[PDB]
Amino acid sequence: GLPSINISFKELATTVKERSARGIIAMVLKDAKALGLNEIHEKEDIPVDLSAENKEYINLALMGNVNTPNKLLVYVIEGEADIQTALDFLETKEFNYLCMPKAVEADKTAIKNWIIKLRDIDKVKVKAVLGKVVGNHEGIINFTTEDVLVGEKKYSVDEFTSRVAGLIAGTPLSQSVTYTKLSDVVDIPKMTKVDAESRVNKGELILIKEAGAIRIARGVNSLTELTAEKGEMFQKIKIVDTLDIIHSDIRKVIIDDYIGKVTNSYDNKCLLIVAIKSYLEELEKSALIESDSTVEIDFEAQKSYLKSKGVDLSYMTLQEIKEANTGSKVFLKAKIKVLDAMEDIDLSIEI
Amino acid sequence: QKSYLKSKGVDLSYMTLQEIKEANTGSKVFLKAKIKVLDAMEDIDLSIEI
Amino acid sequence: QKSYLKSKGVDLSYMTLQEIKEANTGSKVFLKAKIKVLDAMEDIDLSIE
Amino acid sequence: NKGELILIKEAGAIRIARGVNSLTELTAEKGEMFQKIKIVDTLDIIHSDI
Amino acid sequence: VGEKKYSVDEFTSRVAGLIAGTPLSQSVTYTKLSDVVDIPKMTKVDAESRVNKGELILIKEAGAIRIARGVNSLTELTAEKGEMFQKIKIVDTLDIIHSDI
Repeated sequence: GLPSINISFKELATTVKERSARGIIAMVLKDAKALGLNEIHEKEDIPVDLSAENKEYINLALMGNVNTPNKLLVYVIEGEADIQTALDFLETKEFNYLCMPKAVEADKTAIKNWIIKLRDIDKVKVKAVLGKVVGNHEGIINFTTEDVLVGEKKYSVDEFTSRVAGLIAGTPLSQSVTYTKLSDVVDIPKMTKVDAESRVNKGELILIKEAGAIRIARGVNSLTELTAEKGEMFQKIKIVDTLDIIHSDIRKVIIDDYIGKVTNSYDNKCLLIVAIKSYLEELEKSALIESDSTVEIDFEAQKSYLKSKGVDLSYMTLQEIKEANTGSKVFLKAKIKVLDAMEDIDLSIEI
Repeated sequence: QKSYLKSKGVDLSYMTLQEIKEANTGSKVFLKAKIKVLDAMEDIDLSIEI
Repeated sequence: QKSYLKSKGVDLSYMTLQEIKEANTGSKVFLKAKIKVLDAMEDIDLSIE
Repeated sequence: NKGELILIKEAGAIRIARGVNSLTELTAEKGEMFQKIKIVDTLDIIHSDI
Repeated sequence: VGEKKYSVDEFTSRVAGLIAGTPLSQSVTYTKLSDVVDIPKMTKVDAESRVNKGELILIKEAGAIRIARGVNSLTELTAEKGEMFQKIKIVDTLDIIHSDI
């Protein structure tokens, strides 16, 4: 081998571990022209296949309260079998928000059932917005406001649900959608504030005329019934959003790193603990959640595993129990602190 | 070792445990195989809390 | 240097990282450098108050 | 914006518009600073000198 | 060399004299040959192959005819021989030390 000196000449571009994509929009609507998804990523691009109502839907989704939504995906197919192809394409590619302008209540129910099925089995934390659904889940979003007049124009309920979904996709996690003004909307039907609070208690999201402006009453989820241990924070789409983001990021990093390639070890247990601690530190630095507390081994789960193995729990150190081999299984325990948004302010003046 | 002492016919009694262990083994060799086998991480359980 | 050691098979443990630099490189040199070429503007755009 | 070099009539004279490279497609490692011939020139000079 | 055909042994003698004039500090690799005017054209892949063979050949480098390698004629090196033994420069100081001792 002759000695050939060589010098490297390449760029050093800062590398940041990119997390799960958020803010992407899954838009689907039936059309008879150029069947197939449109993947409209460039801003304000309307293919000639899409109709005038489709154009309006794209425009509504494109604008956001704070920022334009990061990615927009629009699907086109004939009106037949909309639910089947929508399910297939959503399983094909992940998303954050979804709305069907022409879904019948049966189609909406099927959408809700599929979404909750994924969120409960596939652990795919995704959200959808629907016009009139009394579903008892939080992933779905219900917006029961009709006769909406936006820009001196009557809009269908699904049109404004799409507009609000695009706005929320444009809403950063720092802000909350409560009390958000709507300049484009010109008028809403008159209704009593008592009924507005009643609908808020129902969890339905409605517009409100506040401070001489049409605004969003609440960011409450469509989840009408909350169990005792559910808590009030679970009623907020903002609070559950960061939980879903954290779940997706943890699942992604686990699939990337901790499956197959690596091996069980109490040392490897500690390394995984350190990695999760660093991730929680990143979340705290994001300031979206306070996250004071830390992670640890699930001691009770390890005890259950040892009992299932038939090993007598007596006559070894508790530290030995913690560091005892878990086989392929892994058990851990953590706890987090979630930060919230400002919605109620009370002060007392003293004379 | 006891099996091979039985094969050689040497008594269990009156001979020390070490003496029985250190007795002649002839051409035969006897070993006890016990180890710890390590497993790869395939599934992880954790419970974050509010 | 670490890659050259692994090619040689000498273990990286139980010596100081400085010894790696002091170690023979087999008639080879391994270096690193930082650069930044000045990039400047053709036409401008500023702000006023 | 096509990566071409052209002449225009500007500032009461005929001058070029940009000093970018003929390379239309600059990769991630090349980028904007590699779009310019002025920078690749000095990189080549330093490489040759070293 | 100098606009003149030379026998292989003539240039081996020239190179031997050059090496005798080469101090131990320097290495004969990549040494320019001003007197040589032209060498037959040949592929760099073949040059590296001959380097692997250990054969020493001229090379046209940086617009100049230069020595490709100072590798020894020893084609086959055992496992414990090592790469340094392939170099005439490295074995030269060992031979000098042996002779002095």
